Amino acid sequence: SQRTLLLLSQDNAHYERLLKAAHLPHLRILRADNQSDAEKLIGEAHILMAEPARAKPLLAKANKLSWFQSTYAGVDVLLDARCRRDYQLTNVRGIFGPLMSEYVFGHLLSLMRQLPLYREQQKQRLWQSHPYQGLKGRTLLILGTGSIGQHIAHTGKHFGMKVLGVSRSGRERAGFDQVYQLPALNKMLAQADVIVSVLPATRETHHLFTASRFEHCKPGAILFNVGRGNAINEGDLLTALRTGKLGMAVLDVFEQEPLPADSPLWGQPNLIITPHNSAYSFPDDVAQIFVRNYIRFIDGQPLDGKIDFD
Repeated sequence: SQRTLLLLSQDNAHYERLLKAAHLPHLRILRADNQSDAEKLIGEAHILMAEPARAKPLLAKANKLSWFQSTYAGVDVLLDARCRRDYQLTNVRGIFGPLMSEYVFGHLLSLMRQLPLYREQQKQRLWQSHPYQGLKGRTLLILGTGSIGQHIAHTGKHFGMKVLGVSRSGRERAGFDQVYQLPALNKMLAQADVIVSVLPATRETHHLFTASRFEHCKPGAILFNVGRGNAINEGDLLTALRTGKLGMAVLDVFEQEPLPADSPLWGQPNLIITPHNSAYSFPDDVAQIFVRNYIRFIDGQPLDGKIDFD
Protein backbone atom coordinates (compact mmCIF):
# COMPACT_ATOMS: atom_id res chain seq x y z
CA SER A 1 0.00 0.00 0.00
CA GLN A 2 2.82 2.48 -1.17
CA ARG A 3 4.70 2.91 2.11
CA THR A 4 4.57 0.46 5.02
CA LEU A 5 4.54 1.42 8.70
CA LEU A 6 5.43 -1.28 11.25
CA LEU A 7 4.13 -0.90 14.85
CA LEU A 8 6.49 -2.49 17.39
CA SER A 9 5.15 -1.03 20.66
CA GLN A 10 3.67 -2.40 23.91
CA ASP A 11 0.85 0.00 22.98
CA ASN A 12 0.33 -1.50 19.49
CA ALA A 13 -3.39 -2.08 19.92
CA HIS A 14 -3.96 1.58 20.87
CA TYR A 15 -1.61 2.87 18.12
CA GLU A 16 -3.29 0.71 15.46
CA ARG A 17 -6.75 1.99 16.42
CA LEU A 18 -5.57 5.62 16.45
CA LEU A 19 -3.64 5.40 13.18
CA LYS A 20 -6.51 3.59 11.41
CA ALA A 21 -8.78 6.45 12.54
CA ALA A 22 -6.35 9.03 11.06
CA HIS A 23 -6.96 7.68 7.54
CA LEU A 24 -3.47 8.21 6.07
CA PRO A 25 -3.52 7.44 2.36
CA HIS A 26 -0.89 5.24 0.70
CA LEU A 27 0.21 3.76 4.05
CA ARG A 28 -0.01 0.05 4.91
CA ILE A 29 -0.04 -0.35 8.72
CA LEU A 30 1.47 -3.58 9.99
CA ARG A 31 1.75 -4.70 13.54
CA ALA A 32 4.05 -7.09 15.41
CA ASP A 33 3.32 -7.88 19.09
CA ASN A 34 6.48 -9.94 19.58
CA GLN A 35 10.01 -10.11 18.17
CA SER A 36 9.41 -13.28 16.19
CA ASP A 37 6.55 -11.73 14.15
CA ALA A 38 8.63 -8.59 13.70
CA GLU A 39 11.52 -10.60 12.17
CA LYS A 40 9.37 -11.39 9.20
CA LEU A 41 8.08 -7.86 8.72
CA ILE A 42 10.71 -5.28 9.55
CA GLY A 43 12.57 -5.58 6.23
CA GLU A 44 9.35 -4.35 4.62
CA ALA A 45 8.90 -1.20 6.75
CA HIS A 46 9.64 2.23 5.39
CA ILE A 47 8.43 3.76 8.68
CA LEU A 48 8.73 2.29 12.16
CA MET A 49 7.02 3.35 15.42
CA ALA A 50 8.46 1.44 18.40
CA GLU A 51 10.12 1.53 21.77
CA PRO A 52 13.89 1.75 21.14
CA ALA A 53 14.63 -1.48 23.06
CA ARG A 54 12.20 -3.38 20.89
CA ALA A 55 13.51 -2.10 17.60
CA LYS A 56 17.21 -2.42 18.47
CA PRO A 57 17.63 -6.22 17.88
CA LEU A 58 15.69 -5.96 14.59
CA LEU A 59 17.36 -2.82 13.18
CA ALA A 60 20.05 -4.56 11.05
CA LYS A 61 17.14 -6.15 9.08
CA ALA A 62 15.37 -2.79 8.56
CA ASN A 63 16.81 -2.30 5.07
CA LYS A 64 13.91 -0.21 3.72
CA LEU A 65 13.75 1.98 6.81
CA SER A 66 13.62 5.76 6.18
CA TRP A 67 12.03 7.08 9.39
CA PHE A 68 11.73 5.64 12.93
CA GLN A 69 9.48 7.46 15.37
CA SER A 70 10.46 6.41 18.92
CA THR A 71 7.57 6.28 21.42
CA TYR A 72 10.01 7.26 24.15
CA ALA A 73 11.96 10.39 24.83
CA GLY A 74 15.09 8.36 25.58
CA VAL A 75 16.82 6.82 22.52
CA ASP A 76 20.34 6.28 23.84
CA VAL A 77 20.34 2.60 23.02
CA LEU A 78 20.07 3.60 19.32
CA LEU A 79 23.19 5.82 19.42
CA ASP A 80 25.31 2.71 19.91
CA ALA A 81 28.20 2.83 17.41
CA ARG A 82 27.28 -0.73 16.36
CA CYS A 83 23.86 0.45 15.05
CA ARG A 84 23.00 1.76 11.61
CA ARG A 85 22.49 5.47 11.04
CA ASP A 86 21.04 5.48 7.52
CA TYR A 87 17.55 6.64 8.55
CA GLN A 88 15.84 9.54 10.35
CA LEU A 89 15.25 8.96 14.05
CA THR A 90 12.77 11.13 15.98
CA ASN A 91 11.85 10.94 19.63
CA VAL A 92 8.93 12.25 21.68
CA ARG A 93 9.24 15.75 23.14
CA GLY A 94 7.09 18.56 24.51
CA ILE A 95 4.24 16.48 25.92
CA PHE A 96 5.56 15.69 29.43
CA GLY A 97 5.21 19.03 31.30
CA PRO A 98 1.86 18.44 33.05
CA LEU A 99 2.71 14.81 33.86
CA MET A 100 5.98 15.81 35.45
CA SER A 101 4.25 18.56 37.54
CA GLU A 102 1.79 15.90 38.81
CA TYR A 103 4.58 13.47 39.73
CA VAL A 104 6.80 16.04 41.37
CA PHE A 105 4.03 17.78 43.36
CA GLY A 106 2.22 14.52 44.25
CA HIS A 107 5.47 13.21 45.71
CA LEU A 108 6.32 16.55 47.24
CA LEU A 109 2.96 17.01 48.95
CA SER A 110 3.01 13.32 49.99
CA LEU A 111 6.24 14.09 51.86
CA MET A 112 5.28 17.52 53.19
CA ARG A 113 1.93 16.31 54.60
CA GLN A 114 3.33 13.00 55.77
CA LEU A 115 0.73 10.84 54.01
CA PRO A 116 2.59 7.57 54.57
CA LEU A 117 2.75 8.28 58.31
CA TYR A 118 -1.01 8.87 58.38
CA ARG A 119 -1.64 5.69 56.42
CA GLU A 120 0.45 3.76 59.02
CA GLN A 121 -1.41 5.46 61.89
CA GLN A 122 -4.69 4.47 60.27
CA LYS A 123 -3.58 0.81 60.24
CA GLN A 124 -3.19 1.03 64.01
CA ARG A 125 -6.36 3.09 64.59
CA LEU A 126 -4.30 5.95 66.04
CA TRP A 127 -5.68 9.51 65.81
CA GLN A 128 -2.69 11.87 66.08
CA SER A 129 -1.76 15.01 64.22
CA HIS A 130 1.88 16.11 63.70
CA PRO A 131 3.47 19.43 62.68
CA TYR A 132 3.76 20.32 59.03
CA GLN A 133 4.40 23.39 56.87
CA GLY A 134 2.81 24.78 53.73
CA LEU A 135 4.58 25.30 50.42
CA LYS A 136 4.01 29.09 50.57
CA GLY A 137 7.29 30.94 50.26
CA ARG A 138 9.53 27.89 49.97
CA THR A 139 12.16 27.80 47.19
CA LEU A 140 11.97 25.44 44.24
CA LEU A 141 15.24 24.97 42.31
CA ILE A 142 14.85 23.32 38.88
CA LEU A 143 17.77 22.09 36.75
CA GLY A 144 16.59 22.17 33.17
CA THR A 145 14.55 24.95 31.62
CA GLY A 146 12.81 23.24 28.71
CA SER A 147 9.11 22.52 28.52
CA ILE A 148 9.38 20.10 31.46
CA GLY A 149 11.27 22.58 33.71
CA GLN A 150 8.89 25.37 32.75
CA HIS A 151 5.74 23.42 33.59
CA ILE A 152 7.09 22.39 37.03
CA ALA A 153 7.99 26.06 37.42
CA HIS A 154 4.43 27.32 36.80
CA THR A 155 3.15 24.73 39.28
CA GLY A 156 5.61 25.86 41.98
CA LYS A 157 4.63 29.50 41.44
CA HIS A 158 0.98 28.39 41.65
CA PHE A 159 1.80 26.91 45.08
CA GLY A 160 3.34 30.22 46.11
CA MET A 161 6.92 28.95 45.91
CA LYS A 162 9.92 30.99 44.79
CA VAL A 163 11.17 29.41 41.54
CA LEU A 164 14.80 29.49 40.45
CA GLY A 165 16.11 27.78 37.32
CA VAL A 166 19.52 26.52 36.23
CA SER A 167 20.54 26.24 32.59
CA ARG A 168 23.43 27.96 30.76
CA SER A 169 21.62 27.87 28.27
CA GLY A 170 21.23 31.09 30.34
CA ARG A 171 17.94 32.56 29.13
CA GLU A 172 15.14 33.77 31.41
CA ARG A 173 12.21 31.43 30.71
CA ALA A 174 8.49 31.57 31.60
CA GLY A 175 7.58 30.40 35.11
CA PHE A 176 11.05 31.01 36.57
CA ASP A 177 11.63 34.02 38.87
CA GLN A 178 15.27 33.96 37.82
CA VAL A 179 17.39 31.65 35.71
CA TYR A 180 21.02 31.07 36.62
CA GLN A 181 23.84 29.00 35.22
CA LEU A 182 25.96 26.07 36.45
CA PRO A 183 28.54 28.21 38.30
CA ALA A 184 25.70 29.58 40.50
CA LEU A 185 24.54 26.05 41.44
CA ASN A 186 26.04 25.78 44.97
CA LYS A 187 24.81 29.28 45.81
CA MET A 188 21.36 28.32 44.46
CA LEU A 189 21.33 24.93 46.24
CA ALA A 190 22.03 26.58 49.56
CA GLN A 191 18.63 28.30 49.44
CA ALA A 192 16.72 25.36 47.86
CA ASP A 193 13.99 23.54 49.82
CA VAL A 194 13.11 21.33 46.87
CA ILE A 195 15.48 20.49 44.01
CA VAL A 196 14.30 19.02 40.70
CA SER A 197 16.98 17.62 38.38
CA VAL A 198 15.68 17.20 34.83
CA LEU A 199 19.01 17.38 33.00
CA PRO A 200 20.10 15.84 29.71
CA ALA A 201 23.09 13.51 30.28
CA THR A 202 26.09 15.58 29.09
CA ARG A 203 29.71 15.08 30.22
CA GLU A 204 29.21 18.30 32.24
CA THR A 205 26.09 16.91 33.98
CA HIS A 206 27.80 13.58 34.70
CA HIS A 207 27.62 13.19 38.48
CA LEU A 208 26.50 16.78 39.12
CA PHE A 209 25.19 15.53 42.43
CA THR A 210 28.60 14.55 43.26
CA ALA A 211 29.75 12.39 46.08
CA SER A 212 29.91 15.05 48.70
CA ARG A 213 31.01 18.56 47.78
CA PHE A 214 27.54 19.10 46.31
CA GLU A 215 25.52 17.17 48.90
CA HIS A 216 26.89 19.73 51.35
CA CYS A 217 23.63 21.59 50.76
CA LYS A 218 20.73 21.68 53.24
CA PRO A 219 19.38 19.43 56.04
CA GLY A 220 15.73 19.17 54.97
CA ALA A 221 15.98 19.55 51.21
CA ILE A 222 14.14 17.14 48.95
CA LEU A 223 15.92 16.17 45.75
CA PHE A 224 14.08 14.75 42.69
CA ASN A 225 15.85 13.12 39.81
CA VAL A 226 13.67 12.56 36.80
CA GLY A 227 16.27 13.20 34.02
CA ARG A 228 18.81 10.36 33.78
CA GLY A 229 20.43 8.22 36.47
CA ASN A 230 23.69 9.88 35.42
CA ALA A 231 23.09 13.16 37.24
CA ILE A 232 23.72 11.43 40.55
CA ASN A 233 26.54 9.36 41.95
CA GLU A 234 24.40 6.88 43.82
CA GLY A 235 27.05 5.82 46.36
CA ASP A 236 27.41 9.36 47.55
CA LEU A 237 23.66 10.19 47.47
CA LEU A 238 23.29 7.29 49.90
CA THR A 239 25.82 8.60 52.41
CA ALA A 240 24.25 12.07 52.07
CA LEU A 241 20.84 10.63 53.05
CA ARG A 242 22.40 8.55 55.84
CA THR A 243 24.28 11.45 57.50
CA GLY A 244 21.68 14.24 57.35
CA LYS A 245 23.21 16.01 54.36
CA LEU A 246 19.90 15.86 52.46
CA GLY A 247 16.36 15.36 53.77
CA MET A 248 14.87 13.05 51.19
CA ALA A 249 15.47 11.85 47.64
CA VAL A 250 12.81 10.86 45.05
CA LEU A 251 14.32 9.04 42.12
CA ASP A 252 12.49 7.93 38.99
CA VAL A 253 15.71 7.12 37.06
CA PHE A 254 18.86 5.17 37.82
CA GLU A 255 22.42 4.35 36.71
CA GLN A 256 21.05 0.82 36.04
CA GLU A 257 17.42 -0.03 35.11
CA PRO A 258 15.54 -1.95 36.12
CA LEU A 259 17.18 -1.13 39.44
CA PRO A 260 18.76 -4.48 40.47
CA ALA A 261 16.96 -6.14 43.37
CA ASP A 262 20.51 -5.97 44.86
CA SER A 263 20.63 -2.18 45.12
CA PRO A 264 21.20 -0.70 48.61
CA LEU A 265 18.94 2.10 47.36
CA TRP A 266 15.76 0.04 47.91
CA GLY A 267 16.22 -0.13 51.68
CA GLN A 268 17.17 3.50 52.47
CA PRO A 269 14.34 4.99 54.64
CA ASN A 270 14.41 8.51 53.14
CA LEU A 271 14.79 7.43 49.55
CA ILE A 272 11.67 6.93 47.42
CA ILE A 273 11.86 4.88 44.23
CA THR A 274 9.57 4.82 41.22
CA PRO A 275 10.17 2.51 38.22
CA HIS A 276 10.88 5.16 35.57
CA ASN A 277 7.21 6.05 35.15
CA SER A 278 7.01 9.74 36.16
CA ALA A 279 5.76 10.74 32.70
CA TYR A 280 4.39 7.96 30.47
CA SER A 281 4.19 8.42 26.69
CA PHE A 282 0.44 8.31 26.24
CA PRO A 283 -0.54 6.93 22.84
CA ASP A 284 -3.11 9.67 22.10
CA ASP A 285 -0.34 12.27 22.34
CA VAL A 286 2.40 10.22 20.69
CA ALA A 287 0.07 9.38 17.74
CA GLN A 288 -0.52 13.10 17.27
CA ILE A 289 3.29 13.59 17.08
CA PHE A 290 3.51 10.73 14.59
CA VAL A 291 0.77 12.05 12.28
CA ARG A 292 2.16 15.64 12.25
CA ASN A 293 5.63 14.25 11.49
CA TYR A 294 4.15 11.93 8.85
CA ILE A 295 2.72 14.94 6.95
CA ARG A 296 6.17 16.62 6.99
CA PHE A 297 7.90 13.36 6.04
CA ILE A 298 5.86 12.63 2.88
CA ASP A 299 6.39 16.26 1.77
CA GLY A 300 10.18 15.98 2.28
CA GLN A 301 10.13 18.61 5.05
CA PRO A 302 12.20 18.64 8.29
CA LEU A 303 10.96 16.36 11.05
CA ASP A 304 10.36 17.56 14.59
CA GLY A 305 12.08 15.75 17.44
CA LYS A 306 14.84 14.79 15.05
CA ILE A 307 17.86 13.13 16.63
CA ASP A 308 21.35 14.06 15.41
CA PHE A 309 23.45 10.88 15.44
CA ASP A 310 26.54 13.14 15.80
